[PDB]
Amino acid sequence: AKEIPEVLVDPRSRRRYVRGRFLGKGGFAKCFEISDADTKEVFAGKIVPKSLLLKPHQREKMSMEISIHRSLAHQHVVGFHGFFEDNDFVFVVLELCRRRSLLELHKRRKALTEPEARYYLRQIVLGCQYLHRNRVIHRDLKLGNLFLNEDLEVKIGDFGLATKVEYDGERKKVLCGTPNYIAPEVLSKKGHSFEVDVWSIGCIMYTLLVGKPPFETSCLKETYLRIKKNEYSIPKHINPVAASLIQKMLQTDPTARPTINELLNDEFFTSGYIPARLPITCLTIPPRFSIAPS
Ligand SMILES: CC[C@@H]1c2c(C#N)ncn2-c2cnc(Nc3ccc(C(=O)NC4CCN(C)CC4)cc3OC)nc2N1C1CCCC1
Ligand SMILES: [Zn+2]
Repeated sequence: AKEIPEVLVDPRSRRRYVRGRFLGKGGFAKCFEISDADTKEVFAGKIVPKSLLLKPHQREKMSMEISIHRSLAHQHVVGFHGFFEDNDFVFVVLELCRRRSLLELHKRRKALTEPEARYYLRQIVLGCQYLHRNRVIHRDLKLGNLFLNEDLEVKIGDFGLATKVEYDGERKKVLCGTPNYIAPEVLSKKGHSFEVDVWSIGCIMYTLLVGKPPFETSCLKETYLRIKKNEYSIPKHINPVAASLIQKMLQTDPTARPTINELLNDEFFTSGYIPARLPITCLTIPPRFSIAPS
């Protein structure tokens, strides 16, 4: 069966992590709360058996994932703390985001209030500005990959579909993986780059405000059909300034979308209330954002 060790020891760094609470699957990975022996500091551990990494291509992807992620550090990106291996497993030590992800928020709250959406989107955007500035395209921005720490700060994670732009104007021809909010240029196999992430952020904005994803259907291929056609619609109860921004991000032509750097200067942000922080009640109850308590 090949057992996962109770203690994970990085022979090089000489750190030892005690394996704790199981967190769930993450593709080939089993994930656990792991804690450092000396410092007692608690991380999220991504354990993937080498028995599922028999093929060089599968190994290369993981190798690249780490390559990309180890080089990144930002307030709104999941902290990369390390990786190591024994002959049976690959262990990746990541920032523990104790509030899980926006997917879990979405499932509890469905559509958010506008200022919550503004709050989360700004952090999503700041993180992605950072990525793009460092030539990295995430290519699978979704709610499940947008983790939340104890202070409800967004942390972009899971760089398994990410890719590094190596030269100016490079159109990536391939994307091994199936992103959730997949851009039409990927689906048509026309070649793609950074605008893929702005697409996804468009879908995320929609989802956060509407309470459901823009192109959802019962068949994944019928959904891809709709993306190709740009066949979505924004409910009337959505404000036009928000709606306008969604429309700019969800255009079939990638060159018509705003760049990541344009986004925070949109009316949606600059003329609406953006909370400095959200209370933990926001996991469960919609916030009214009152001006003074009782
Ligand atoms: C490390 C991989 C990935 C992750 C990546 C990646 N890739 N980057 C950061 N992270 C994560 C950071 N933080 C977390 N935090 C927590 C996730 C889940 C729970 C939880 O309560 N799970 C119950 C679910 C119901 N079940 C019945 C019992 C267990 C608690 C958490 O924090 C206290 N998770 C990250 N993930 C997740 C992706 C899915 C599996 C781990
Ligand atoms: Zn492939």
